Amino acid sequence: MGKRLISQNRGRGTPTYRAPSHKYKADLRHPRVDENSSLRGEVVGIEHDPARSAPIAKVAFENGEELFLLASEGIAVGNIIECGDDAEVKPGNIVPIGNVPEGFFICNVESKPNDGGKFVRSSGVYATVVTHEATRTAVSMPSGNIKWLNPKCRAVVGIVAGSGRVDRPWLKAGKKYHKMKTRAAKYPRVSAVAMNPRDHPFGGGAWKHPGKPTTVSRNAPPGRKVGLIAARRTGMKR
RNA sequence: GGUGGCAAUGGCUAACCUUUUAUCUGGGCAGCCGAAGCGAAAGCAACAUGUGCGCAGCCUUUUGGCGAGGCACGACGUAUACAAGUGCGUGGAGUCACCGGGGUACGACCCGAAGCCGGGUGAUCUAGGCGUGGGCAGGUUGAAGCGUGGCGAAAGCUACGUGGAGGACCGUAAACGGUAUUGAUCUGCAAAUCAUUCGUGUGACCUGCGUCUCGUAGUGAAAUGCUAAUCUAACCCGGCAUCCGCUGGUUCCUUCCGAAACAUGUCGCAGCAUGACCUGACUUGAGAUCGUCGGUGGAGUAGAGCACUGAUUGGCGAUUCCGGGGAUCCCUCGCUCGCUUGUCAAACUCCAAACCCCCCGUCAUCCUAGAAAGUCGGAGUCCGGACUGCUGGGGUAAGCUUGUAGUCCGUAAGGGAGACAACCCAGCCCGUGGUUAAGGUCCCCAAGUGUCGACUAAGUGUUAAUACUAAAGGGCGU
RNA sequence: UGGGGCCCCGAAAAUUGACGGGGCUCAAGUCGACCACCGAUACCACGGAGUACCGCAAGGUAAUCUCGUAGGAAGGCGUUGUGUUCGGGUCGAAGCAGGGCUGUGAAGUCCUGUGGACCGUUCACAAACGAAAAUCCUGGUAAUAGUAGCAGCAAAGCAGGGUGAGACUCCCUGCCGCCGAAGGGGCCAGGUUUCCUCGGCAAUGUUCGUCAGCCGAGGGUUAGUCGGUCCUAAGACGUACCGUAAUUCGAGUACGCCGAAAGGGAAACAGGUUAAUAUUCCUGUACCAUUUAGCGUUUAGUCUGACGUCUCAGGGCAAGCCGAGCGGCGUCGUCGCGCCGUCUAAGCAGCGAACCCCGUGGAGAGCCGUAAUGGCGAGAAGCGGGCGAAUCUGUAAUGGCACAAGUCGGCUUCACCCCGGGACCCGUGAAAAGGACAGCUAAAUGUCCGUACCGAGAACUGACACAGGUGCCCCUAGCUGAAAAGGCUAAGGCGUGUCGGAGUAAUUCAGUUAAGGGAAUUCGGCAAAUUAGCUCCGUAACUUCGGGAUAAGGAGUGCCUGCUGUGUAGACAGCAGGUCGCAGUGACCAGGGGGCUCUAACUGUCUAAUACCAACAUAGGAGAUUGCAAACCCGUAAGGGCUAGUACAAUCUCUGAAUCCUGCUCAGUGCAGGUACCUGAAACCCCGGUUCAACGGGAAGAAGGGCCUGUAAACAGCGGGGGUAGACCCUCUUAAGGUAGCGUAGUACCUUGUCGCUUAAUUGGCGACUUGCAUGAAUGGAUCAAUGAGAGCCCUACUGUCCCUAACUGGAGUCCGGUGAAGCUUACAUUCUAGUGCACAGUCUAGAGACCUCUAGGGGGAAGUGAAGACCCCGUGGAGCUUUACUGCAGCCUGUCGUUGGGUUGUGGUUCUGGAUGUACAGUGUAGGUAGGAGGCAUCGAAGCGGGUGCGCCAGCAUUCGUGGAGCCGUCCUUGGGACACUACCCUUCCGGGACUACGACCCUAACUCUGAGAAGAGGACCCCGAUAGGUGGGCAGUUUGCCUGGGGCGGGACGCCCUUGAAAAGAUAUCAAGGGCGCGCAAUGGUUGACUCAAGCGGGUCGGAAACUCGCUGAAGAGUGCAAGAGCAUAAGUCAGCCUGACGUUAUUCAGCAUAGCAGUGGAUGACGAGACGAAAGUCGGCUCUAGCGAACUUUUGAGCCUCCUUGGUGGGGGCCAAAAAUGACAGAAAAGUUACCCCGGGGAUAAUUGAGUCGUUGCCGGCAAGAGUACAUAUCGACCCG
Ligand SMILES: [Mg+2]
Ligand SMILES: [Mg+2]
Ligand SMILES: [Mg+2]
Ligand SMILES: [Mg+2]
Ligand SMILES: [Mg+2]
Ligand SMILES: [Mg+2]
Ligand SMILES: [Mg+2]
Ligand SMILES: [Mg+2]
Ligand SMILES: [Mg+2]
Ligand SMILES: [Mg+2]
Ligand SMILES: [Mg+2]
Ligand SMILES: [Mg+2]
Ligand SMILES: [Mg+2]
Ligand SMILES: [Mg+2]
Ligand SMILES: [Mg+2]
Ligand SMILES: [Mg+2]
Ligand SMILES: [Mg+2]
Ligand SMILES: [Mg+2]
Ligand SMILES: [Mg+2]
Ligand SMILES: [Mg+2]
Ligand SMILES: [Mg+2]
Ligand SMILES: [Mg+2]
Ligand SMILES: [Mg+2]
Ligand SMILES: [Mg+2]
Ligand SMILES: [Mg+2]
Ligand SMILES: [Mg+2]
Repeated sequence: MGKRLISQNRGRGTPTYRAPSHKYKADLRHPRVDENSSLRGEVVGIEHDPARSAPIAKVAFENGEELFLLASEGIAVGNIIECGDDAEVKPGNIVPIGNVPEGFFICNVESKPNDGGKFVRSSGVYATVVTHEATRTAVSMPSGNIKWLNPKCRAVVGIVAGSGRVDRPWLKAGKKYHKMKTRAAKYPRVSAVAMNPRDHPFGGGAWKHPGKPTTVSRNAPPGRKVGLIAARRTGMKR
């Protein structure tokens, strides 16, 4: 048995591949609201979240419990939020996507109703509402695809803050090193062709070349799906 | 196999009971072998002596007769399914022990690896992640930003001051590392240290304590590195007394006999099986041939020769061709056919030995104190080598390689060769006397400064064979 | 002139030397003869032992008996014990040491010395039964040897006086020394009594020892305030729930509980006391909690605990320094200086700098500030008040001091405390207990554990009193100086980094200096030297504009006298004059510099113990998957990682900064999509079969495959030649045929390629050309500033690297005292030369030398020692790794069955009605299936017609809605495809097809799934799950990968069969020996009878040409006989004709394969039984004249007939006997690919590199004959061919 790969080591969950959970501030989710309820609340502070490298907002609600929230751009300390079914459309509120007009930008969209939000969450991303049929609504995801969501889904209006995070090049191994200390990723990563034939399917030889084609089928067993997994095309555009 | 009990009306009991302490006495007929074989099976089912040769033994006129066991026939059972031939079987000897040998399975005469698998131990070292603390003498450069001021018509250009950035610079024997001396030491201070010279030294930094990740698994800025002096799969115990055709060892005396290093088969070539060769016992009972001479037969090697098959040298006469030279093919004329000259043959032979082989007769040797033949037990051996012949085959040759006949070393003393595995004499129980073999006789060294007739003038030579000893050519040297 | 004997020339090898040596000349040589003697265990004689065979024994015979390894056989000796017979011993058993006798021997017995209690023997039987060897095991003990070591990084001791049996080593004083930012002080972990006193010195201490961390006896650790205890971090553990065949096993969830002697934290200081304990005991002065009692009260929600890296201002203070007075000590040749001291805790009371808050204030064509950033009508400056620090002042103030002084000022201040500002982050830099806000007074309580000493060049760890490591973890005075560097000294600790004396060789470790030359040394400037601080001047090519840069290259520097400037000060900067030395950073410390190339962008990482690099990483570039109940992965499952995440994300790959760029190919392999068509398992369905099944076919058809399309920043590829100033038309184009670039390269074999610069001279360095064995574009191309313990070459300075060595210094060595090992060893040994020998001898053979012992010295030899070779081969030995090797297993994709329900309809029969619907040659009738080949119905209901009523031929049986008011049977059969009549329609059919079923699609919710505490929401009979069938599948596992071989490999097959030679005149006989062939063909190319003679020549005939057919002659074979070679054949074994199929079924021996002499199957020669062909008959025929053309067991199939399946009989289906076919060519018969330089083990000189030995083809050097050239002349000179 030539040694397992890095992906299977991540599978086991050894301490080298586990996220340092105790650093993260808090989990981000929408307020839990019963049927036919509408709770409000005004921002108390704007705070930095080390799990995403973007700001988050602290909001104190009328019942008493405060929650961190995914901060859309423009959110300022003092503004009140009106999450609920009867909310109007403004930058900051949380409203169903069924009664959001076409052309408006949204973020922190849910998959099924009352999930808290799963799509459109990294820095500066956003999605759009395209069409409103009776049973579904099509939103263009930041990847570039059309998704058909339930009309009774919740999403904050605006775009996620922190836009432009990747216009600043690293230009050092040290800065990227410092980012990786608060993530589960491993840094730095050895290249496969420089290993031994025990360690990887590509290792070995008197000179460093893959030897076999890099594209691998989708049916390859675990421990072999390394390279271009089931690629449809390769190369740049000529 | 040696020795015993019982014996076709066969031999022996097993577990167990009687045990009265393991003994022992008497029971125990279940069962096993023998008594009928043949055939896949269904099935079928034989001589309780018909003939001859004849050993031992007995009788006898010492020649013959009877003649158990032995051998050779004849007859019969069954299978081959049609027949005919043949196979196996048939005229009653087995069974149970004790003392031995051998085969097979088990640790299997004793020791000798790397490995494979099961369950457990380890992150005090080291590798990486996380928690919480500590550390980095002293200097250098001078980014952005800010103030004042010059050149300008706007845009703009520019000097000085302040400021203190950077995986920046220099540098401690603080700390971490480990270039070169290929220095010191190399049974050391040390199972990796020391001296000088060196690299980083505000960061992808060094580090204390705590905590987590581990064996087909972990960790790795990736060398197959590290995981407790162990890592191309750790360590402890168990399977395990693993296994090997491969290496080492295997303990007292004498006596009789005494090999093979070869053929065939083999995933066979460092192994094994069967045969040849050695040894022990038994059965049978009269011939055998290691040798000589004569004869009936087999030769196709040496030598020799051209009569066949292939080559081969000139002269002569013609092929009026099949042919090359320069319009009557003007005419030259090689290949070819005959007579004569000069050479050949391992796959040529009109011829043809000496050795050698089968058989008959004779002599000679062995033999009833057991020829030839047969049956059973135990093996070793299948790495060989050398000398004299075969102009042996191959090769330039070889103390080369591969054959063959004889004899040797292996396993062979003693005598002689300077020493000499296998060259000459000799095949050897112990002691004494005697004469010889090989070889020698100036001294070393036992016995000849021996005899007869010549040669050599070079210290040539003073060297049976021999893996140890020089050639062609020349000499008015003798 | 020829033929002979001996000798001479031809004739050269390496340590000195081989007739065996001395020597030998009418011989001590050679040739031909001869005589005498010596000389074995041979041969003769005598005596003796054993053996073989015979004999009843006595004994007899042996010229025809006496060697021996592997090995076979026979008889005996010994050790311990059992059964049995007979004994010995305190008047001395066993055992041990040495002797006498017996036996061929194993061995027995006796004697003497020792010893002090047990030991034998006859006949038999047993075994934990006999040792010289195993790099054997355990114990004891040699030589080496009184030897190495007791030096290298810290060279330390001397005098006087004691103690004591004994003094270099133990104690006191004086001098002389070592560390002094560690060798001093404080303490973690660790140790565990090492701590103190007394008494000892056998061992321990690298020597001695009266000493001791050693040995013996005794003694020593005191806490409300110092720690633990308490809180929580990473992260563990327990109980429950669930999983697992099961647990002591497994993730998650709930509830608990632990985890820091360096994180948070309620509270104590000074002095004294002991031999060893002290914020712990004692004196004094304090402080903090919990409970009880009394006297009152919340604000109860906030603050604090509570937080990163860098940088800076302000304040304070321990340490430090200076001046004056006072008290001691030192020096005193002269002077009057130098050092020590001049002290004082917590607690309590008081004060408060910055920031911040409040009341006034009214500032702009601008004012107020900071080291700096800055502030301002959203209210500056200024003026008031409030909250608010370290530290400071008083008291505590009487304790300690030689009760000796004990008084004052000043400067500075880190590395410590307080307070505030700024910058940076694709880094954001802990939590909880506790505390504050309502407490005051009084008494009582404050349990438990640790406390000695070390904390390291002697108390820990590495086996040690170990030059390593843990701990340099935290602290440290004066001068020089930037400094905690280096040097010199305090306090403190030591003369123990535990051997001394003596002073004299070589050699050795580490240093100092060196004339003249200056890399000439060497693979290579390795090693060593040069330079070196600070100030000023000056500074190149190139460049990513940041740099290069301390570039390069120059000048100054001491001491004394007097000053100036900045500053609150500490201090810093500058000047003028004088002056000394060879030298002024005077010692310590402290860069040599420059130029041209290759390579990697840079800082970083790496084989702990031979590799610090060009390798790895990196920022930058590109590609791929995935919309989250996702992609990727772990688990048997329960459940999880990524993930407190969401496409500016995670995961998976290639390339490797910047700059200029990145061409052509989709044939191969891989990947993705399409699946028109072909192939494609099981279940269900249909047919046949089976009294039921097994079983055989058909239909249908999932995934996958074929086929098609796309894809190269997917793995990869980018070719020949010959025409043409090496072009370009053609090619060879099995997809295309190298674009920019670079080019003798880190790639170029030829090769030291050609030319230029660099040297007197260059297999070099650089530049240019370049036909590139075998360059080339993210298998990245080219170039590149800065960086480099990277790799080459050149210049300058410098030097003992060198010419060529010399003197000196310290440590060893040499000599003396003490202590005190280890490793090679069969034995002997004073050697040298040659030979011989397993061909590399101190021991053998022949010579030559050598009196013995000891010391020093370097290493010639002992194929010196260390070690079961790492190189090569072998083993039906291993391991890891790779793949389109052989066989499998996980993972994934898909069909079917279960979980699994209710409807919408399209499917098909299943199943059910209205008519026998049934009807062509029609019909009066509709074949009321078929059919008793026909006899009952009918105004008591039967007809012709309608759109037409079952239906069909708009006919007509039924009586239906009628319509006329007869269709009757048919023996008028519409004389029939079927000819027809009611109680029969049992059945072409009709087919609401309702009905259970299986398919394709759609809908619903109640199962089920996800989310939520739950209401509920979202999906939904799908998915997950259990089982089964097919695919893909080096992800993983178990194995195989042969042998021969002038080593293995490569080549080949001498790996099965047949012929000739080798092969030596019977038979046998090897090599990778020579010549070769076969793995077939034929219904005639076979059998038999009959008739004939073939090849080649000569003579004749018409173009029938020297190429045809025919006639005559010669013709033993010169032809033919299927195929190699050899053999055979003439009234034939050849050619042709006639008739035929013996190219037959069954069966026994013998021969060779495989001499002699075992071994399949299988073939070839004789026969036997049964049938034939040809021929008058004899006879011939078991294929093709003879010798090649082929394969076991097991398994399947086929042929004839039988035997058989478990209590009996039958059916279907199996099993068996005999023969034929299907193949194992590695051919006496495995289902079978590579690599290892990361390798491991067991053996081999049974087998290779090269040291040796043998040979000499080749190589080096000569000779013989002389052909010829040399103007004539072979030989002044050169020398052919051939020969040695
Ligand atoms: Mg692999
Ligand atoms: Mg028959
Ligand atoms: Mg400046
Ligand atoms: Mg440095
Ligand atoms: Mg074991
Ligand atoms: Mg001859
Ligand atoms: Mg053998
Ligand atoms: Mg001989
Ligand atoms: Mg012999
Ligand atoms: Mg001899
Ligand atoms: Mg023997
Ligand atoms: Mg012994
Ligand atoms: Mg000092
Ligand atoms: Mg001592
Ligand atoms: Mg605790
Ligand atoms: Mg000394
Ligand atoms: Mg680098
Ligand atoms: Mg790389
Ligand atoms: Mg390309
Ligand atoms: Mg050079
Ligand atoms: Mg073998
Ligand atoms: Mg494998
Ligand atoms: Mg196995
Ligand atoms: Mg071989
Ligand atoms: Mg490697
Ligand atoms: Mg080995």
